[PDB]
Amino acid sequence: YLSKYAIDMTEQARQGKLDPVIGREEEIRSTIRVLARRIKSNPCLIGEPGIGKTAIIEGVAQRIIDDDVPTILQGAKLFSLDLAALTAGAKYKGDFEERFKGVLKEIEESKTLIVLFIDEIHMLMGNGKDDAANILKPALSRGQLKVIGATTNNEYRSIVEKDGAFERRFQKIEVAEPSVRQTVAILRGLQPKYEIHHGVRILDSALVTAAQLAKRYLPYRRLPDSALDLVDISCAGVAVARDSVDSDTISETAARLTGIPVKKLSESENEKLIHMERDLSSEVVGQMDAIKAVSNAVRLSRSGLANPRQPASFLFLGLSGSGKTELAKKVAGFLFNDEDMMIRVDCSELSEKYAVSKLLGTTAGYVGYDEGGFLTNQLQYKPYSVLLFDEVEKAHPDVLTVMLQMLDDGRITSGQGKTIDCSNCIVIMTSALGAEFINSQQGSKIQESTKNLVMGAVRQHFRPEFLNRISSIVIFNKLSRKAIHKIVDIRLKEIEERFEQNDKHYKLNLTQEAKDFLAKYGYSDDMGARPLNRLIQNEILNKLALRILKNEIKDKETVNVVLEAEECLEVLPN
Amino acid sequence: YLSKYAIDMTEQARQGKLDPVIGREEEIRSTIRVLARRIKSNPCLIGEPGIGKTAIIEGVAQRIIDDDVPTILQGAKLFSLDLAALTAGAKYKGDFEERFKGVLKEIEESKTLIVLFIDEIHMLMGNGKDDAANILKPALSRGQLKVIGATTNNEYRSIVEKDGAFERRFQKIEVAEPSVRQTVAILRGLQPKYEIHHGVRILDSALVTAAQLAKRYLPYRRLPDSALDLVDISCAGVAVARDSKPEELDSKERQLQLIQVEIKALERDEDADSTTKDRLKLARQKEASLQEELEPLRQRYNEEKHGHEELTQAKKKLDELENKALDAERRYDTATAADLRYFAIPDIKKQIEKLEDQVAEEERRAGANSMIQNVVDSDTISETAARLTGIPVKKLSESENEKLIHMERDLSSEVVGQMDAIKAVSNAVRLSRSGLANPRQPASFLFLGLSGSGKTELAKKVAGFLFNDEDMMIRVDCSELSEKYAVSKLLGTTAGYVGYDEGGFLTNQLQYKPYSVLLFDEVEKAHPDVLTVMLQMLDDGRITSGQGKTIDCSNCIVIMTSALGAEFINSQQGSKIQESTKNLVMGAVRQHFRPEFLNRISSIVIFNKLSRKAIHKIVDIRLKEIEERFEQNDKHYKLNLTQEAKDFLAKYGYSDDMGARPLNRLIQNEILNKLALRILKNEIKDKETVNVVLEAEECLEVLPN
Ligand SMILES: Nc1ncnc2c1ncn2[C@@H]1O[C@H](COP(=O)(O)OP(=O)(O)OP(O)(O)=S)[C@@H](O)[C@H]1O
Ligand SMILES: Nc1ncnc2c1ncn2[C@@H]1O[C@H](COP(=O)(O)OP(=O)(O)OP(O)(O)=S)[C@@H](O)[C@H]1O
Ligand SMILES: Nc1ncnc2c1ncn2[C@@H]1O[C@H](COP(=O)(O)OP(=O)(O)OP(O)(O)=S)[C@@H](O)[C@H]1O
Ligand SMILES: Nc1ncnc2c1ncn2[C@@H]1O[C@H](COP(=O)(O)OP(=O)(O)OP(O)(O)=S)[C@@H](O)[C@H]1O
Repeated sequence: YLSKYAIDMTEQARQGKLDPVIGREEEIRSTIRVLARRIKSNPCLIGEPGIGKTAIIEGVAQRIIDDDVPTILQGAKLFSLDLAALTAGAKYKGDFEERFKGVLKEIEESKTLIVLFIDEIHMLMGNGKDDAANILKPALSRGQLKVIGATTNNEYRSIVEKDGAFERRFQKIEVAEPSVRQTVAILRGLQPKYEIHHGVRILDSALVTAAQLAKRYLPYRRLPDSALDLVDISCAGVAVARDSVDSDTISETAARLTGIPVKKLSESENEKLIHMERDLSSEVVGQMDAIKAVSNAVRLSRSGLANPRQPASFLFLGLSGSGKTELAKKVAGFLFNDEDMMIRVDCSELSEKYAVSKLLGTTAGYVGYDEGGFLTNQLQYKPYSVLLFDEVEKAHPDVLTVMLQMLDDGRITSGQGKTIDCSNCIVIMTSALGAEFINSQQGSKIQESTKNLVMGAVRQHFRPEFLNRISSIVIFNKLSRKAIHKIVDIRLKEIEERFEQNDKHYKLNLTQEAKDFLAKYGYSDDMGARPLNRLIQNEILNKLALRILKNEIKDKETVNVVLEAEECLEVLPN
Repeated sequence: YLSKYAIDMTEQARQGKLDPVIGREEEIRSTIRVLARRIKSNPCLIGEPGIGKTAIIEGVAQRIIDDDVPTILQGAKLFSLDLAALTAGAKYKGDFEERFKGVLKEIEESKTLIVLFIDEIHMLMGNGKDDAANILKPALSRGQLKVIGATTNNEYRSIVEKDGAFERRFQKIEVAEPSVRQTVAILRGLQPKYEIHHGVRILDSALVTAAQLAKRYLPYRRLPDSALDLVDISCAGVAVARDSKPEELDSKERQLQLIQVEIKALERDEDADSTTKDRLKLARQKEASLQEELEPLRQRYNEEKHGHEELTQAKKKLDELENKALDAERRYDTATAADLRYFAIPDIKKQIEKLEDQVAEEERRAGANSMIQNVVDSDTISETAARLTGIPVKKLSESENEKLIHMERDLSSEVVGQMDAIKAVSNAVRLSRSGLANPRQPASFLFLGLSGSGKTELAKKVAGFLFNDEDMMIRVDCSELSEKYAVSKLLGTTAGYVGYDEGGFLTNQLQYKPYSVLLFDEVEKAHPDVLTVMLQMLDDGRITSGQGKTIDCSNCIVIMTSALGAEFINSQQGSKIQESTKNLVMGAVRQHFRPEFLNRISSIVIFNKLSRKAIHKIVDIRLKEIEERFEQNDKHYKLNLTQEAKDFLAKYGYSDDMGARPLNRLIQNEILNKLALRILKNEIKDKETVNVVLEAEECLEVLPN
C-alpha cells in the first residue's frame, strides 16, 4: 500500500501549493530535537482540535523542504496513510492491520531519513490499545523510521500515555492558544495569498478587530476560524454586493452571536464600564451608593491588581428593593449584555454543611448524577455568569468554604477539577435576615446604627472569611414613596415590545392617581411588590380582550381613566 | 455521471418548471456565500423533514442558476441523485463508494464548479458507519469541490458524535420554518403555478385561514406541508368537482333512458290501442322537449367550462412561455427581452381575466358555475378536515374571539357557579388568547380542595371549547416517585443511553399533540424534579426533550392540579369561601415552590364548597347528560321525575367529598336494566318518566311501564 490514504505532501511543499502559515516554531524546534532523539524519541503536541497542530507539522515541512536546517534527518517520509483505512482497508475483517501491513513493505526499510506523522495518537492506534495500527510499535519505530500522532489531552490519551507502548515514548509539547499580537502578523501574513485568493483588497485596522474580539469573548471559536470565516464572511457581502469595510463583516457576525454587535461593538471596557455604571444609574436609581458600591470593583474587575482571579464583587446585603437581585443580574448581563448569567441554587437540600447533594455533589467517580449541575455545566455552558444566594443560606458550609476558596481568591475549587476560570465572574452573596431591623426605616433614608449591628449580628453569624474580604455593599431604603413609580413606564414599555410593539401601539396612559392607587395599595409595605404587573395588566387586559372583542377602535391611546372603596376601577373606553 | 445519473435539473430548471421557492434567500444568500467559503463551504440545514427544503437547495440551485455571483460561483452547475438508485442501480454488491471513483475525476476532470449532492444520503449510515464517501470526505477536500447533504437536527450529532471531523470539516444552518402568515404569499404565488394544474378560481383568505387551522387543526404536517395538503386537497375537493356535472351528468341523462326504451318497447306492446303510441309519443315529447332546456344548456356550461379550460390552458399557456421566455435569459441578453417582448402581455392576461370574466360574470341563475371552480372557503377544507377529522361547522367555523366570547356561559353551563373561577381563568385564558404571552410564555393555574369538582372536566371541556377536545388529555403523576420521571418526563432514556424510552406519558405523544392539555397533581407530591422541569416546564419558551431535546411550547395548557383544603374545606362553613382562608391556604404550598416559581406561576385560584342550589342544578346534568348524548335515539326517552326524583337521590347524591360520583354510576344502573326489562315485553316504548317513592332510606323509585 502506497499513496492511497497517504497525505503526499512534502512535494506539495516541494512544489509548494501549500500556503505557509508560520506559527510557534519552538515546539517544532523542540520537535526538531527529535531527529536523533532516542530515549523518548519525540514529544507530542496537545491543542484543542482547530489549531493547526499539524499545520505546524505542515509548517514543519516548510521548515523541512526549505532545508538549510538539520539534514541529520534529510530524506523524507512525512505522509499520513491512515485515514479511515482502519475499517476502510477491504470488504471484510482482519485487513486493517494488513491495511497497515500492506503499508509496511511499501513503507519498508527507510532510505528517507524523515519520520512521518499521523494525526492523533488516537487517530494513531485506531481506537487505541487495538491491533489496529500495529498496536505494538518498537519494531518499526525502533526499526525503519517513526511516525507521530497528536490529540487533545487526558483520559483516552492519558490511559495509553501512562504505559502501553508510550511507556518509553513521546512527551507532549503544546502550543498555546494563538497569542496576542502575531495573530494579525498571522492574519496579515494570512492576508496576501489567503486574502489575495479571497477577494477585493484590504487595509489593517479592521484586521485588528475580531482578532481582539475572537480573542475576546469567544472561547469557543477563539481561533481565527471566525476571522477566517470573517475573511470569507467579508467577501461574502461585498463581492456579492459588487456583483450586480468597517469590520462590519464582523458586525453581522457579532450580530449573529451577540444578537446585535452594538451590544458587542459597544462600550469598550473601562470608562464604558463606568458609562455602563452611569447607564445602570440610567437603569435604576435608589441608593447611588448602592450603584456606587456596586460601581466599586467594576473598574477593579478585569483590570486586576493581584490577579483577575480576584473575585471583585460587591458583597450583597440580602433584600429586594428594585434592581435588587434582578437588575443585579441585569447589570451582570449589562456587563456582558447577556441576561442569562447564572441560575439560583435552592439551598433547601443543602441544609447541612454536607450532602451528596452539593453544587458539586458527586465526584463523578461512582454511580449517580452530578449535583449542582450548574457549575458542572454552567461553565461548560458559559463564562462570567451571575450567582445565586439566599438570605438564610441553607447551603452546605462545605461548598461555601470550598467556595470560600473561590470566595476570597479567583479560581474556584472545581469538584471535578477544572476552574476553567474565574476571570469575569464577579458576583455577590445575597443574604440578610434582619427584616424587622430592616424594618427600621423612616423618611426616605436610614441612618446607620442598626445597619451596623444585625450586620454585626450577621457579621459573626456564619464565620468571618465569608464576611472577611470582598468589600462592597447593598443598601435598602426601598422607594420612599413615588420614586419607584417610574418603573411603570418601564412596566409599560415592558409591554409592547415583548411580542411586537406592532400589536398595540396604543400605549395608553397611566393616571398617576391610579398608579398611586395602584402602587400605594398594590405593592406591600413589606414587598407585595410583584403583582400589580400581574394584576393591573388584567383588568386592563380585559379591555384589551374587550376592546379586542367587539372591536370598535384602533389607535394609540391614553387611558388615564378611573372612578370596599378599595377600587375606583380604572378601565378605558373607545 | 450519466450512469451515475445526474439529477441536474438546471436543465428542467433551465426549463424552470419546478418553480421559485422563496424566503430563505438571505440564509441561502449568505449560505451560498458560505457555500462559497474559501476554506470549507459545506453547511447544512436540519430539522423537520421533507417539504420546502431541498426546494431551498433548488431555490438555492435557482439563484445558482440565476447566475450573477462571485466569479467562481456561476462557474458551477450541479446534479443530484441517488446512489440509493445506483445502490443496485449501478452494479453488484460492493459498489457503495464505487462510482464515486469515477465521480472523483468526473468531478475533477475539466469540470467546472458543478456539484451534485443528495441530502440525507450524506447520512449514508444504514447502520453503524458507512464512511464510503466519508473516505471521499477528505477526498472531497482532495477533490476540492463542495457537495452537501441534508438531515434533521436529529442525525448529524450522533453522526458527528461518531465522525467528529465531519462538521468539523463542515458547517450548518437550520430550518427556521416559513413565516406562518407570509408563508401564504408564496402559497399565493404558488397558485399561478399550482392553480393551473387543476385550473379553477381561487379565493385567497380561505387558503390562508385554511392554512391556519390546517396548521392548527393539523399541526404535524409542517408549515407548508399541511397547506401543501390543503393546496392539494383543495384541488382534491376541486377535482371531481371538476367532473363536468357529475350529478347533472347522470341525473338528467336518465330522461333519455326513461323514455328511450319505450320509444319502441311501446311501439309493440299490449296496452290500449294507439294510447300505447300516445304514451310512446307524449313521453318522447317530454323526452324530446325536456331534454332541450338543458340540451345546449349543459354544454354551454361545459362549453364555457371548456372556455374556462380553454383560457385555463392559456393560463396554463402564458407562464410556460413566460418561464421559457425568461429561460432565454440563459440565452444571455440576446434572447432576454427579444422573446420576452414577443410574448407581449399587454393583453395576454388582459385576455385572461377578461375572458372567463364573462362566464364568471354571467351567473347562470346564481353562482355561475356549479363547477364553482374556485376556493370553496372551508367546506372542502371543512370536508378536508372532516376527512381528516370530522365534526361540523361549529368545529369548522369560529373566530377566537367570537368562538371565545361566550364560552363562560357555556362553561357555566358546563359545571359550577365559580363565576369568578370561570371568569378569572376565562379571562386568563381569554386574556391568554388575547395579545397573549407569545409562545414562550405559557398558560397555567390551579384550583384546589375537592374531587368530583369538574375543573378538569372544565378544562377538559375547555379543551373541547378550545380544541373540540376531550381528546387532548394529560395525567401527571408526581407523588408516584421522587426518583421518578425517567418515564414521565424527558428522562426515560434521554441519552440514547440504555433501553430507549422517555417522556413516558409525555415525550411519546407530547409533541404529537402539540395542542395542550396538561396536569400537575394533588400537592407538592413527590419531588422537586418538578421544580427542575416545572421550571422549564413553566419557564417561558421551554425547549427540551429526550433526543428531540425540544419542548416546543406553543399551545400552552396545563393550568394544573393540586389540592390541600383539608381543614380549609371543612373550615369553610359556607358556599363562598371565607376570606384569608385562602391566605391561610396561600402559604401552604406557596412556601414550597417559592416566589421564583410563585412568580413563575401565572396564578392559581381554587374552587369553593358550593353545595346545593348548585346541586339543585348539578344533578340536572346526569339526566340530560346521558340523554344529551346517550345513543342517537334508539327510542330515547325523556324519562324524568326531575326535582322530585333527582333531588331525592341528590339527597343521596352529595358524598361530601365525592358527591354522587358513585351515584352517577348508581343512579341509572337502577333505572337501567329495567330498560332491558322495558325492552322486553308488555311495555310502553315511549319517552315516559321515572318513578320515585320510598324502608327509611330504602326507597321505591323505579320507573313507568
Ligand atoms: N501560522 C500558523 N502556523 C501553524 N498553523 C497555523 C498557522 N496559521 C494557521 N494555522 C492552522 O492551520 C490550520 C489549517 O487547518 P487545519 O489544521 O486542518 O485545522 P486545525 O484544527 O487547525 O488543525 P489541527 O486540528 O490543530 S492539526 C488552521 O486550522 C489553523 O489552526
Ligand atoms: N424597579 C423595580 N422596583 C421593584 N422591584 C423591582 C424592580 N426591578 C426589578 N424588581 C424586582 O426584582 C425581583 C428579583 O429580585 P429579588 O431581589 O429576589 O426580589 P424579591 O426578593 O423577589 O422581592 P421583591 O422583588 O422586592 S417582590 C423581582 O421579583 C422584581 O419584583
Ligand atoms: N415558491 C415557493 N416558496 C417557498 N416554498 C416553496 C415554494 N414552492 C415550493 N415550495 C416548497 O417546496 C417544497 C417542495 O420541495 P421539496 O421536495 O419538498 O423540498 P424537499 O425535498 O422536501 O426538502 P427535502 O428533500 O424533502 S428534506 C414544499 O414544501 C413547498 O412548500
Ligand atoms: N358539573 C360538574 N361540576 C363539578 N364537578 C363535576 C361536574 N361533573 C363532573 N364533575 C366531577 O369533577 C371531577 C373532574 O375533575 P376536577 O375538575 O379535578 O374536579 P375533581 O373532582 O377535583 O377531580 P377529581 O374528582 O379528583 S377526578 C370528576 O370527579 C367529575 O365527575
